[PDB]
Amino acid sequence: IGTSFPFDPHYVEVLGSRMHYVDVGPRDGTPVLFLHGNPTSSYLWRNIIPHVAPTHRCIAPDLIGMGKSDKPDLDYRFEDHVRYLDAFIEALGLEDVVLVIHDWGSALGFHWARRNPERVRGIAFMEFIRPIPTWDEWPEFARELFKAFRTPGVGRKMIIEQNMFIEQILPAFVVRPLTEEEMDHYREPFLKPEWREPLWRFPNELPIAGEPADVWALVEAYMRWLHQSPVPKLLFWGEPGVLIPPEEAERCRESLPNLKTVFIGPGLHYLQEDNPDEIGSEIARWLPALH
Ligand SMILES: [Cl-]
Ligand SMILES: [Mg+2]
Ligand SMILES: [Mg+2]
Ligand SMILES: [Mg+2]
Ligand SMILES: [Mg+2]
Repeated sequence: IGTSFPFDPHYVEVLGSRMHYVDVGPRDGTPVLFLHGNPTSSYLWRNIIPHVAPTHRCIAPDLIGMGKSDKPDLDYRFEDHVRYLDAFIEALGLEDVVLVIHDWGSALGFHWARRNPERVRGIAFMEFIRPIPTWDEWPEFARELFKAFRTPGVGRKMIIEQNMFIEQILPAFVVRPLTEEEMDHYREPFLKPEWREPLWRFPNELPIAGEPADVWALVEAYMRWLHQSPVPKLLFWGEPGVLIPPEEAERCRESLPNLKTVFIGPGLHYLQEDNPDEIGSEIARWLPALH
């Protein structure tokens, strides 16, 4: 599993801020847009993109305040990310896309797809966000930490002062041990505590027990859309998984239209770090049939 990030930096101005992105692959055809979540960046896709680039353009932005993108003075709520990703996609002139999405990247991607359904040719996803009605249904592994992240005062000390989303959640949610080199790539955007606002706001935006109400309603809306959409869907899942354990992959197989699923072996949440080759090779095999 490679640790380098051998991608030439690209930048585009978006609502006054520079956003960094990977851009590789042929200059025509439908582009494949890769959307990371918390607390990662385009680095999470580094070993997946090379499987897809031979046949399709690959675009992987760093969300605002993350990766090599700029750090505007935002709250970094989901609605801020929606604005910056919408403007990123328009600034690149993208028309139709295939989405490859994870974590908060999946909330962004599914919300964009519901609003722009004519422009989405397929969605590959993994360990994605859906509304969780009670804490008892939130995944048990690290559950008390997520409760504390959403507790006033306590959560900021954990995430902002102690950097626990990077130093604890991220390695705990990969089955294989992340190396120090990989950890240093993930640490780089957050070396100062004043850069860590997005990492704290994200878990405070998760749709749990109806709160926050605005994210809850938007996630319920894209899940209704997903259950009715004919779009081709590709779900990657691992075991024991975090948000999508085997029994949840089964419920997806039994409910979602036009779905193919791929088991990746051992995995928790950041499945890309456990088996990037199965993820990238199966995306590559599935793309031709999107016509
Ligand atoms: Cl989060
Ligand atoms: Mg500037
Ligand atoms: Mg270029
Ligand atoms: Mg910078
Ligand atoms: Mg293995």
